[PDB]
This record gives sequence, C-alpha cells and structure tokens, in this order.
Amino acid sequence: GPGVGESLPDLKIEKLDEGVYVHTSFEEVNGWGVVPKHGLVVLVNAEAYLIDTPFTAKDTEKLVTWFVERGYKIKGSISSHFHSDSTGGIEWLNSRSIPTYASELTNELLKKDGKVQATNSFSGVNYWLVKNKIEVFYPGPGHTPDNVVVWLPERKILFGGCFIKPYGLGNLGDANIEAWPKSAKLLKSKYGKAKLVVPSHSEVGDASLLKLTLEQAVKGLNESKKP
Ligand SMILES: [Zn+2]
Ligand SMILES: [Zn+2]
Ligand SMILES: [Zn+2]
Repeated sequence: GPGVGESLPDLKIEKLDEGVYVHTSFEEVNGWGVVPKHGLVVLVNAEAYLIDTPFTAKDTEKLVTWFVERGYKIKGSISSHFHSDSTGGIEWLNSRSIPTYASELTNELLKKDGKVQATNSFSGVNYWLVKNKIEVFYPGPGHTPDNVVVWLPERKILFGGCFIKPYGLGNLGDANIEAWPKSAKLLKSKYGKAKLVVPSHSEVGDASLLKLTLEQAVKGLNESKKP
C-alpha cells in the first residue's frame, strides 16, 4: 500500500450484491495471527450504512472516505457485538456526528469494558435500522451474550457477524456454548432463505453456513464433558 514499512494487510472494499459491499480489515490478535474481519456497507438511494466497523479508527475513516468520495452520505453504523472487531471505529464515527447504533446489551458491555458506547441503542429481538431494508435480529447468546445479525430483505443477505463460525467456534472466553446451539437453531429457523451469509472471520458462504455453525455449536457443547 501507500506507506513506509512492513505490512498488516490494507482495508478491502469488495462489491457483493447490487447495494451491498463487503469490507475486510486485519488485526494482529495474540494466539492467532492476522485475523480478517468482514463487515458490510449497505447502500440506499445515496446513503450508506456501516454494518459493523473496522478494527481501528484508521480503517474506519478509510472505509467512510471511500463511500463519501463516491457520492454517499454515511447515514449510520450498527455494531453486531461489543468486541472491538465490530465497535473499534465507533469513537471516530461519533466524533464526526455519524449515528452509531448498538443493542442495549452491546452498549452496557461496552460500558463495563470502559469503551466508547454507540450513540443510539435498540432493545428487543428485532430492530429495523432502516425499515424494510436493514433488519437487526437477536438469535440468542452464542459468540457473546449480545451478538446480533443483520438481514437485508431485498438481497436475502445475512451478515452473521462472529455468531457464524462454520469451521470452528474460535475465541470462547466471552462465549456461551451451552446456549449457542439454541440460537443457531433459531437463526436457521428464521433465515433459511439466506442466499448469502457473510461471517466475521470466514469468507462469504451460503445458507449451509447456518447449518455448519449449528453443528459446530453443538460440537462445543459435547466437548464440555471433558473430565
Ligand atoms: Zn467477537
Ligand atoms: Zn470477532
Ligand atoms: Zn476475506
């Protein structure tokens, strides 16, 4: 990229569907290496919504600038859970008067962590961030207590966030393996029609990713009985 030194990989902005872009950012995360984090930028008639933020303030300005530079007013940001791979750019967007959204639970968990909260918050299993266009859904505790997914109804796309772990559940300290199968069950129950499922840390797949995550969630409940 355009810098002066070694290389943590640059932010990626790739067009998924007609009004849906994927964004990938990368962070050193001890016990793992470079971790990729996928989010979405959803478009409505000249307005952009960040589904999750990049890891850092730095890539968040990057992502916002790209779309502002192509004619889009950044109309808001939804964080899918309180971990910094979804929330790490909330402070930047707050200082720029861009509405940041998170679930009431995400904001209290942000609070207990001493992190900056999203400015708006929603309470309840549902929340239309933009009615008939972006839907927030709470399948239940899993990756974290507060993790949510974001559904686009005219594209049948499902940002699963870190709740979707097709090939292994990953970091487990803040997780609820006992509740995760039930949420993964109820998630596929509602969004079986997912044409595309964008997870946080694995590449975009399809409806089976709901099936793959379900069966990985129940596999961790199995491994619970180790002694
Ligand atoms: Zn997480
Ligand atoms: Zn994550
Ligand atoms: Zn990727």
